Amino acid sequence: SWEVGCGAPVPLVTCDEQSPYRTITGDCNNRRSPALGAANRALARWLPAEYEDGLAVPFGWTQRKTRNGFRVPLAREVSNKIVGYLDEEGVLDQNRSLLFMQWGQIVDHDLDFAPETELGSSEHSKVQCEEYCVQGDECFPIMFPKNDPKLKTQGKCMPFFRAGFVCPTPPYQSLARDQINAVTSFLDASLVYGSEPSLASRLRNLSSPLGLMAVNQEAWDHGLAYPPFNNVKPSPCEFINTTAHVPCFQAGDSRASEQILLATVHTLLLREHNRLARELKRLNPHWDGEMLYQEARKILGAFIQIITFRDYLPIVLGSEMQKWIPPYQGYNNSVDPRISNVFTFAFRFGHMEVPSTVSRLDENYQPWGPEAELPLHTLFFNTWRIIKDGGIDPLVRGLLAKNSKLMNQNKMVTSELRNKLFQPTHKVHGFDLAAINLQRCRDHGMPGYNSWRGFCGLSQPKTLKGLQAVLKNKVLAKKLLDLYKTPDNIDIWIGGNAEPMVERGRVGPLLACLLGRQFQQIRDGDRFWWENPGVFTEKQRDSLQKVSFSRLICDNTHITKVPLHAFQANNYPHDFVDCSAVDKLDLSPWASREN
Ligand code: HEM
Ligand SMILES: *[C@@H]1O[C@H](CO)[C@@H](O[C@@H]2O[C@H](CO)[C@@H](O[C@@H]3O[C@H](CO)[C@@H](O)[C@H](O)[C@@H]3O)[C@H](O)[C@H]2NC(C)=O)[C@H](O)[C@H]1NC(C)=O
Ligand SMILES: *[C@@H]1O[C@H](CO)[C@@H](O[C@@H]2O[C@H](CO)[C@@H](O[C@H]3O[C@H](CO)[C@@H](O)[C@H](O)[C@@H]3O)[C@H](O)[C@H]2NC(C)=O)[C@H](O)[C@H]1NC(C)=O
Ligand SMILES: *[C@@H]1O[C@H](CO)[C@@H](O[C@@H]2O[C@H](CO)[C@@H](O[C@H]3O[C@H](CO)[C@@H](O)[C@H](O)[C@@H]3O)[C@H](O)[C@H]2NC(C)=O)[C@H](O)[C@H]1NC(C)=O
Ligand SMILES: *[C@@H]1O[C@H](CO)[C@@H](O[C@@H]2O[C@H](CO)[C@@H](O)[C@H](O)[C@H]2NC(C)=O)[C@H](O)[C@H]1NC(C)=O
Ligand SMILES: [Ca+2]
Repeated sequence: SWEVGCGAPVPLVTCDEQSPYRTITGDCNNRRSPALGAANRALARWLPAEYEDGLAVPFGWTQRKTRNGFRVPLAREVSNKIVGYLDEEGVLDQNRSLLFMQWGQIVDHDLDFAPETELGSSEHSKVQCEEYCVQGDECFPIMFPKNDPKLKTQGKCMPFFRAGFVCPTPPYQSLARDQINAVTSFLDASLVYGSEPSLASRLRNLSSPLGLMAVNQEAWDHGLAYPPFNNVKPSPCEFINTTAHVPCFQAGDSRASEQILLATVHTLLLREHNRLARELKRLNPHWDGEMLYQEARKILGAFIQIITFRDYLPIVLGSEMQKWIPPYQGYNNSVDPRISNVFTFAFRFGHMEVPSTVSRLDENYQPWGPEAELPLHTLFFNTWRIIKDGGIDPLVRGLLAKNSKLMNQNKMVTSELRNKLFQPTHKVHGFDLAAINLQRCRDHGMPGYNSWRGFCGLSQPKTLKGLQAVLKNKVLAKKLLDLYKTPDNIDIWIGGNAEPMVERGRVGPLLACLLGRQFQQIRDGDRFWWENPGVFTEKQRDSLQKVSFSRLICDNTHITKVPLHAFQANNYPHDFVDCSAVDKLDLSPWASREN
């Protein structure tokens, strides 16, 4: 191979070798090999990178060059022809709450993040992309095909920059380009506590010995907290409503303010940390703040794991769950916990569950106001609707009462995500998330749909007749191939999401596999998975078995009517009950006595 020890990590980090707490950066989880699963490292590769120069140039970069004898189809075209649909009627999920879509993006944000490239503190190359669509170094533009309404309106392309890579950041030239995972790989509530030591500190209230997370000093939501503002200008959140002046929130994960519902659950989490930290200083008055913070951060992680694996995953993989995530058997130090590259494209299945509108219900779960239901696009980096229009209570009820959008072969990604996405750097509400995933698949060097089919031991459709067989849909299989010319070339994201859904789950054969084994590895290769003997005392686990997101809401809001099973479609009021019916997380077990 090229080099066993490359990498520009958060230098200098030695293992406390017996401390009952995870490191903020993920180091020292695995004793034998320390950086396994730590942040700011190359995503893991399950199959060899497929680049045009076999080395780092994306398929679709030069245009005399082909992929298996054919030209790859323009990202935006695959979008226009396959992804979009017009009639939003009937795409809702009869059995999944918006929360279902919402949790997915939290976990995800906890497990991976491949940043973009800058190396420009005061650039014009940033501009050559934006204004000229000049494909060159770190700029890999998304051109618009013939007859795209976006030409008459936006220009010739949608600016797009390549993800960040390893050994350096500047040009570079050796072993197949690998992308960076800026966040730790373990399900450990990092979107909340940060991945860099530097940032993890700034988020804490080190002004008092209480292990509390720093909160907003400028605004309150009925006496309850909000995250603090990211007082860095220029801010996206500000730009969307000049008059309002309300900046983005600041959490352990930078994508925290991308959309209104996501900030909401970020708040509920920040809120739960401090509540835990307080319940613990009432119980263990002698604890210093560091033990508070840590102890709390430990419960929280346990929280995100139990919810994710007990309640979320089973309705995602369905009949395919046990085939991939068999019951726990203990820590396996020989398992690579690292998040793979393809995983970051397989978990995107979620983009197809985002409905076109966000609602705010009042206390009777009735429409809240004259502008209760809003277009999803007016909510990207919209923080001012939280702070200045109800707080998070109205939105938390939308999550529990409203449904998620169901993945459909003829209605894939809502046009609010595929025609009007707002990207923090740019100004217009005209990006296409469908095209973006597709250029990114290519940016990361993903091998085609068939290699993955194979990788997972599934039939490798080579023909129209075969593809048809796999998708149970003659028309999609035909549009697919008229564009790709061969099933070997279909991009993992679109090919993956096009399959029908396995039984009782929400994703098909190939994604069940991909998602299936990643989660199996991060659970089996985490020295701190809550069930692994040693991490939590027997008694402590017995209360942790009782957490529920519904409780998370009850203890951290003023919603008082909640469903018992928040991930499935519940109606109001038949399915809602009083918070008192919801079991609480008893922390007595954390009580520590001196003598
Ligand atoms: C309205 C809701 C959502 C919006 C507006 C949104 C937006 C975005 C955007 C703009 C990107 C950057 C893509 C790129 O540059 O390559 C992204 C990436 C991603 N999204 Fe979505 N997303 C949403 C929901 C979800 C959901 C529900 C899931 C999963 C269940 C999900 C999973 C992912 C993953 C895994 C990435 C790449 C993360 C990384 O490796 O950096 N997203 N999203
Ligand atoms: C930018 O953000 C500001 C929020 O700071 C938005 O201003 C708000 O606009 C509405 C009018 O459409 C004001 O509400 C009105 O008064 C009461 C509600 O308080 C209601 O009974 C009326 O029917 C009407 O809704 C609201 O008070 C006002 N906020 C202030 C003080 O400026 C503005 O609409 C946003 N504009 C953009 C650029 O999207
Ligand atoms: C809407 O989604 C609900 C969430 O999955 C689902 O509830 C599920 O109900 C079935 C009832 O059979 C449970 O499945 C298990 O049922 C028994 C256990 O008593 C077993 O013998 C079966 O083999 C099976 O494993 C699920 O546990 C339960 N889901 C959860 C996690 O609460 C509803 O059935 C769905 N409603 C519709 C409209 O189909
Ligand atoms: C860091 O932690 C500090 C202590 O936990 C916290 O100080 C306390 O902040 C709360 C809310 O800002 C204040 O509580 C209430 O004070 C009066 C009560 O008479 C109310 O009228 C106010 O509206 C407010 O809600 C406390 O006064 C304050 N306590 C102390 C010790 O001064 C800081 O706010 C925290 N800072 C950060 C960045 O999180
Ligand atoms: C830990 O998990 C690993 C990987 O899944 C298991 O290793 C297997 O070990 C057998 C020999 O005992 C080898 O033939 C394979 O290379 C491994 N299987 C695979 C597919 O990786 C191991 O069984 C687990 N360790 C323990 C003690 O539970
Ligand atoms: Ca993590």
